[PDB]
Amino acid sequence: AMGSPIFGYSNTQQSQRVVTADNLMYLRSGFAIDAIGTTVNNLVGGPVQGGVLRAPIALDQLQSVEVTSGLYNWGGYHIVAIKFTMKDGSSVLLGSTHYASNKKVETYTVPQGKRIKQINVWTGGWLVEGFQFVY
Repeated sequence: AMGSPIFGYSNTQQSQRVVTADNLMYLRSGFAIDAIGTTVNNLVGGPVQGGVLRAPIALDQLQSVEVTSGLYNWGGYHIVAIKFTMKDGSSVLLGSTHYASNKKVETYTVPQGKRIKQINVWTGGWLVEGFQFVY
């Protein structure tokens, strides 16, 4: 009712970012998810120097998410891919499903009438291990 569940894992360090009036979610990704934020300057995760910045997600138009996490081929357990499906049916896939094993796929629909106001991000300083929407 008050937020999404925690996708992925929650054993690393949680930071919190406020969604702006643009209602945008920014990510750095490559073979996995490196960082998550709400501006190009406040991303939480690995260092800018670690993946590369992608186009942001319009949270006001986000319908559902499909989050792939598992044993990363280069070590540990992290979120390796997120697929964002928008209200109009189009989707975008950031990260990759192909460089991890023992994989879990989490699906969740953004409830009707909710605005995503904060994003919680769990990161160990290298990759993203979990994230959560707050309404």
